Amino acid sequence: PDIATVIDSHFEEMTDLEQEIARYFLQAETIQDDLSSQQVTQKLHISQAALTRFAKKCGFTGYREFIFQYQHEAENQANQVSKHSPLTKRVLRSYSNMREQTQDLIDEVQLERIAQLIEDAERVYFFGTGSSGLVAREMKLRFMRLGVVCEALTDQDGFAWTTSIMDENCLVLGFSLSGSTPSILDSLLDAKEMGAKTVLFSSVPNKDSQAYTETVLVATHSQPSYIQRISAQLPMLFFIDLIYAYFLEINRESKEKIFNSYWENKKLNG
Amino acid sequence: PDIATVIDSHFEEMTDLEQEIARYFLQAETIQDDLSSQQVTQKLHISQAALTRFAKKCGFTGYREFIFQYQHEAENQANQVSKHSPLTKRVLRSYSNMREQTQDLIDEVQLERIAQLIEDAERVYFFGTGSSGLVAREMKLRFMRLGVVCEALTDQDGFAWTTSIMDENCLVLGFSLSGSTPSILDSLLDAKEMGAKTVLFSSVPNKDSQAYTETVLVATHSQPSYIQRISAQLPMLFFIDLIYAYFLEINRESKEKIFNSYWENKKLN
DNA sequence: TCTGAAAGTACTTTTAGA
DNA sequence: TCTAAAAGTACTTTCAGA
Ligand SMILES: [Mg+2]
Ligand SMILES: [Mg+2]
Repeated sequence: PDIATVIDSHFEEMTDLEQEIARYFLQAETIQDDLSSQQVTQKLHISQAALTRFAKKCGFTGYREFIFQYQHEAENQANQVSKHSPLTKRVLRSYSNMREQTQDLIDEVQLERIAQLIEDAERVYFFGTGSSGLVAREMKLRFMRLGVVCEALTDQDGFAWTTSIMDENCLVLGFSLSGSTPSILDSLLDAKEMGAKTVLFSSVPNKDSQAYTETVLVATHSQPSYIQRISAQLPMLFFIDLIYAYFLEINRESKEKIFNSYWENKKLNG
Repeated sequence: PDIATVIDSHFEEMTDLEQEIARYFLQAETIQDDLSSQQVTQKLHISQAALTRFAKKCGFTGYREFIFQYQHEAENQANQVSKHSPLTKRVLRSYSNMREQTQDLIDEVQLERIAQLIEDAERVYFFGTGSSGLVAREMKLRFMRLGVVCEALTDQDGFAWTTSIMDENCLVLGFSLSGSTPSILDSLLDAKEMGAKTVLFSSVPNKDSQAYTETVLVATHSQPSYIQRISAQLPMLFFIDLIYAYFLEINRESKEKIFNSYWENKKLN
């Protein structure tokens, strides 16, 4: 929490003097002042105990700890190259809000189970379109390095052909940020009718979306207008890296040897 | 710099007594002890002045600021939901850690100029390989919907062909997370010899090879071991979204008309 | 209850010795 | 130079008074 908001939240519970002491600290210039208790007491014409009491009601041990957070945020605000604009802050907000929204939707028992489904499957398949298609290509690169036999598909023709060759040892991961993409939903259903296990990634909850073996609910974008939203890959990439971390710990010793052999052949071929 | 390196960077010039104090605070478990001066004084058999002298040696006013800097970082370290597993915790930090670093690496006036560079450019190209290739394709999708004439390329055979058809009104953006990819660096130079403006995205700083119009510094992965690092697209994804935001407000109404036209005609009519 | 004033204290400064 | 101990202080705690 920004200290400007921390004083704001701890406002209506403060005494009249401290409510005025806050008003000085909410001022923008205040950071450039001498902020020692001796100076602040003379400038605001108060006692040093008043500063301690004001900091205590803000949730601090005393004025020394309060002024440290106040100065620490400013030094962290001044450690940047440029001072950021509302546009710069809005884009960073969408990343952090998605991180916190994803964090609220984390289903640990589901994620390991899906990671287990990848391990047990002989062949793993990735269906996506647009940005979701690029997400599918990312997981294909990441997991093939660990020894998973996998392929990625990105068009309707690719989905239909791959489904026709699936069996009970196949697994398909479907990506649909909107949750209503026609090619993703049908082909995943077509995969199920061939015995393949199916997992769907979406940001919308759907009652009939219980058809697939697993259904991972991902975060929704912070911006309301579509044109202003951040990268559409991010809602799934959070869960991509989670399932990857869980999947890596299953037979970690053997999987690392597969990774290092993959990395050796690539790096040494200069 | 975290509290770990400031003690690491501030070590060799410390006296023998304080160097023991350094390792005491550098050990992971010491966070849980009573970090008051007296308790630490009793544990280490030192003087309370020694703690103040040690803390000033780290660049602080005294022991009070050191502990608060020490304990606040742990408060920053464990303000997440304390229910998840260590696996879930590590991934969520690496996502945040990249965002913490990215915000500090932002050069707003540089990103604005790049956003202007794409608008003024008649043709824009995105070069990348592997994960960097996927980022290039992602950026191609976002800007094409706004009316930018662009193509994305992911192999060196594509890079060489494109460089032949480029001129002074072309602009190419190369993505190389390592900063030492031969195809990205060489083809970027071939673009400049054709008169086009060049922008390079890299996590390693390089003003030595300031041959490109702009060089954008992206965040580095929090995990030290390669196998455990999160998606490699994240350092690029932060800056492409920022550049997209600045570009969007340039002739916003006309950009929005094209964007709605894109979804109208390229979505089952 | 609430404020400043006085007494108290976790550290901070000064000091003397090795 | 370096340290602990002594001396000092920037707040912190205690507490009369309105
Ligand atoms: Mg003495
Ligand atoms: Mg004085």
